[PDB]
Amino acid sequence: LSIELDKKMYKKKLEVLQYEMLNAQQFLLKNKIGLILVFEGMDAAGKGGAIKRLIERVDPRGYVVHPISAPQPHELRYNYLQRFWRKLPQHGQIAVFDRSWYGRVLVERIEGFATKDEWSRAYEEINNFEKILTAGDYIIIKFWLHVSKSPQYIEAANEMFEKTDKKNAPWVLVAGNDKKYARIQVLQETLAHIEREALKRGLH
Ligand SMILES: Nc1ncnc2c1ncn2[C@@H]1O[C@H](COP(=O)(O)OP(=O)(O)O)[C@@H](O)[C@H]1O
Repeated sequence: LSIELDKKMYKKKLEVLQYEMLNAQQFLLKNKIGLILVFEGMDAAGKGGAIKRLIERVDPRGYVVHPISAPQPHELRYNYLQRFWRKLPQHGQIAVFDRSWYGRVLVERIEGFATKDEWSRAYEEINNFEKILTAGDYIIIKFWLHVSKSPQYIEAANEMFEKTDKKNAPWVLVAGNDKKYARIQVLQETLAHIEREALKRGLH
């Protein structure tokens, strides 16, 4: 159930998965392929928990995790994507975004920070940004975490999912009620995408 718990075997599985993640990093580094991981969800959904578990055994030299907050005034002097462009990883490196550019079609939309034209146009803008990256030597995965203006958020999220879920930049939905499930799920999904990419290129 969502009201389920798993244990002890969890701990063993986590370690294995975490080590598999280390191996992934080694691959990414060697083949100079960047990884951008996006975590979006409502507060208390377990984003940060998942992030911690994902990179526990990864070398800190290899990754940077970015907490994303509302744009400050100096950020508003440029286009909305610029902040993210500055925080992009170099090839071989991992960038994790706690919240992200998807803010445009989520919070900004709900709280009226973005005009309707602005947020309506954004899905395609975002898709085009991600494609510029994915066409080259970046991998992107996006994670949404749900725990049982909340209705308005679900509506916004769905449209996000419809318009911006793409093969090269998938949206993965994770049930967060059991934190352990979620942490395992995030690791499993991250690893699989990387393996499929390794297959797409002739690697490992
Ligand atoms: N572009 C953005 N505009 C405003 N807030 C943003 C933006 N990107 C991220 N945020 C974060 O979202 C917070 C607003 O609450 P939010 O998480 O969107 O809703 P909820 O609490 O209902 O899940 C801000 O305090 C900030 O941490």
